[PDB]
Amino acid sequence: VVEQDKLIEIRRPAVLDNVYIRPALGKRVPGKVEIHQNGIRYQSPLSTTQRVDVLFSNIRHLFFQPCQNEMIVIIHLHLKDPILFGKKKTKDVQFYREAIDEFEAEQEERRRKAELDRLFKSFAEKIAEAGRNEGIEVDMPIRDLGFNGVPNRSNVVIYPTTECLIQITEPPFLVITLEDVEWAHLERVQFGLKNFDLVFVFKDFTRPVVHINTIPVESLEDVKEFLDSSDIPFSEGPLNLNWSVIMKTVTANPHQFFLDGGWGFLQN
Ligand SMILES: [Ca+2]
Repeated sequence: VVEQDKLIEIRRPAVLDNVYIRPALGKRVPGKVEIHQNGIRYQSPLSTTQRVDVLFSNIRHLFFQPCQNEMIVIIHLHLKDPILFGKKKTKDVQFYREAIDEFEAEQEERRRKAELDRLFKSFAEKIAEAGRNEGIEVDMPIRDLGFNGVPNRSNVVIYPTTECLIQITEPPFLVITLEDVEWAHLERVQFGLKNFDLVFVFKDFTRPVVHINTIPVESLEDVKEFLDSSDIPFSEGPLNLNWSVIMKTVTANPHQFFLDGGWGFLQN
């Protein structure tokens, strides 16, 4: 673990109350995030041992995700370097809250959503403002550019952001920083396809590739437009390739790999 400076305490700190943390520490408990001098602190009055400090200097990305009718509002921190987290470690920490006469009932559901969205949005801007000489901006998922896919087991929506491609609605969290990407390869694209798979190769060849599987064919051209828009070069093929073999070969002699034309072998 990379060493982190002590949090410097701040008058009363800006606060977001009644908030849960993911990944979860003991039992899941409601908590409280406070903005301080050089970072933020999470803690709960119901688990009085717990404390999670994150410095502005260790925040690579800050995301605000309003209720996209998954009945959850999220503020997400993608960290530069992982930090100790109970007896484990994490590179992502997020704070969330879930939603908990028909005319007036819907009035109230609407009010509750707007309330949570306002509280979380406001706090997110306060974090960016307080950590602004570290250059922090609030980034947000782009709803109309989202597409379905399976990066783990369950079908989830993956959203492009200004700098990233994320899935933070449910664990395991995915935050791909686009500038880290070397190449993308589209698998099982063939006449009559129902869905296809997307593979990300990173500029660091020791980093494992990321599979986003089972993307509906309705989203095939949209993903390509996304890749082009992100200046990520790509290829496509009918087969699922063995990336263990490929990345093993590449990491052994990357200089010869690029003298041989690099990822062009994926392009016929
Ligand atoms: Ca409703």
